[PDB]
Amino acid sequence: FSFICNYFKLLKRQGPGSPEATRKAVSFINELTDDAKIADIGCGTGGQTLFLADYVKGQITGIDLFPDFIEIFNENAVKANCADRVKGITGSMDNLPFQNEELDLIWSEGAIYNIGFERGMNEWSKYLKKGGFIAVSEASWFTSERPAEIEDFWMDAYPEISVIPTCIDKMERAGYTPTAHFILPENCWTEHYFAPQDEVRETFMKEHAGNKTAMDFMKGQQYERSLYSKYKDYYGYVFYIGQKR
Ligand SMILES: Nc1ncnc2c1ncn2[C@@H]1O[C@H](CSCC[C@H](N)C(=O)O)[C@@H](O)[C@H]1O
Repeated sequence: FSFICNYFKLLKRQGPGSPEATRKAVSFINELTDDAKIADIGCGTGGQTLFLADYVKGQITGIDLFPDFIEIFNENAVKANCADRVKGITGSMDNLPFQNEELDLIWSEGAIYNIGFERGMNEWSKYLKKGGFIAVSEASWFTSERPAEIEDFWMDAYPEISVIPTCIDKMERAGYTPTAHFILPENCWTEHYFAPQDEVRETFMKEHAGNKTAMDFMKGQQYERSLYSKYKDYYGYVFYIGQKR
């Protein structure tokens, strides 16, 4: 991910979502206090972390593997006048810097796939307080059968993808009460994820026009939009909310 990550740090969001989606996910947890501790795993540049900060109270800690994203994250916190309660730090998903039952809420949008839905659910449970909440958005299937094309894509990119029922089953096994789930509206993909990339598509085309690897990356981005604008009825992002029992 050489220039791949330098490309995404130019976007407000590195994955599908929306202020409304983050807000809807919050409507399912309990109200927190300024002393509550929250963690946004795979926060990226923190686009959704700031939406979250607007809907909940407490000290938020953003964690991401790419340091360049954290730099932007902390820069945005300052600009947003909330760097005192919202801080970003580089870290790994399979080695979180928290103590047992330290957090009131675990947040993660389009990032848990990096360690697997099931694995994440179980391993992150340790860091959550009794009665605490977890909210993550994951790519899932909306039906039991779908076209081969979309399927081959996901079984290659993210083999752990599954139907909603299976995702909820794993939450229970992980010791979470399946509080709620909802499919993110399409605008979370087009308006907040794809559209933003088209804007910088021309400046990008002019700078990397003569570079194979770069241009290939472009075909990929375009192929994603095609898959979505043709299979949106068979898959998408889903928000899962659970409370640790
Ligand atoms: N092992 C790991 N530990 C922590 N973060 C990781 C990771 N592997 C990948 N990531 C981060 O997971 C994020 C997935 S993209 C989603 C970014 C942001 N949550 C958004 O919704 O806009 C990226 O920022 C990627 O850098």
